[PDB]
Amino acid sequence: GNNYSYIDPTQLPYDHKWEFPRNRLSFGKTLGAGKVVEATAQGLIKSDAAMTVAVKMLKPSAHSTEREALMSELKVLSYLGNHENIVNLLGACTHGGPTLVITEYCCYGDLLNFLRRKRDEFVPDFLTLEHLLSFSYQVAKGMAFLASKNCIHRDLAARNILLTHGNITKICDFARLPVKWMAPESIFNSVYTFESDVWSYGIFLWELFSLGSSPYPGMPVDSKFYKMIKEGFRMSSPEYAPAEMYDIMKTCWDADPDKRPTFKQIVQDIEKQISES
Ligand SMILES: Cn1cc(-c2ccc(CNc3cc(-c4cnc5cc(OCCCN6CCCC6)ccn45)ncn3)cc2)cn1
Ligand SMILES: [Cl-]
Repeated sequence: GNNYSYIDPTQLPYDHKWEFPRNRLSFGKTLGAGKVVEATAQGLIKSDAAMTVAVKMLKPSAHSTEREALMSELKVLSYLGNHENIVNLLGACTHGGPTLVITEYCCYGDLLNFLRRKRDEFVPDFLTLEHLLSFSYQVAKGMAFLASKNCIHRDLAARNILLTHGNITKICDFARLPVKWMAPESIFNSVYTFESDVWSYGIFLWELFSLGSSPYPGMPVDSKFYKMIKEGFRMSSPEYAPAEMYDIMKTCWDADPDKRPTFKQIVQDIEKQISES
């Protein structure tokens, strides 16, 4: 009770093993916007070698609470540790300021823009169906890893999944809310859990197997949208979605969060699909 408590990663001190000289960073083009830029890190991993990285930083007009928020994200990434399917922390510039968060660089960018570019050149260097099951499998693995560290993402979507060399997908994270990806309990009661992440993973699967279509097409976010979602309206199967994968989406979209599968259940379900190829 009083003697045993969860260890809040945002309350732990910043570990200076991540500290990197900011004069060894040369910023390039902006990757996204709290902007993220491409940069060359001189001597980051090897002393005599430059390395392309991504650097997250706040807008110059960010105030006191925004500055501490970026530090908390840094501490969470440090507490999570390295994993194959997340955009891994590589270093930070914290002395003096402004805080710079150095992470892995993924040359292909976000998965949503990637799928829309490969939309034509798709057949079940060509995007295929084996890639789509691999992508769905790797994202569930990363989310299972997050769930194992008592961390929920709260903005899982194709736009927050990056692609790098070797077709490795990595989970990342770039008030206004992503309504069409949110579980009903998040929209109506503002609660976020492991299960609401699973709901968003189901929406991600629909983006993936439709080659990047916007979810709920032709439906604006309005009174009719909320009414239909609450009454049980769900999207139908995407054009390129296997039957066993659509069965997963339906379970992720269960109105009862306790009936939704866990990411640990999802990974081994997709494992049996890949195995029986
Ligand atoms: C599990 N979990 C992870 C976090 C997490 C991790 C990391 C962070 C900060 N780091 C980043 C990094 C990048 C990034 C890396 N590589 C690219 C490459 C890009 O595109 C270039 C390709 C050009 N286009 C392609 C063709 C046309 C032009 C774009 C962005 N990125 N994006 C955002 N934040 C924050 C949170 C939180 N929970
Ligand atoms: Cl907890």
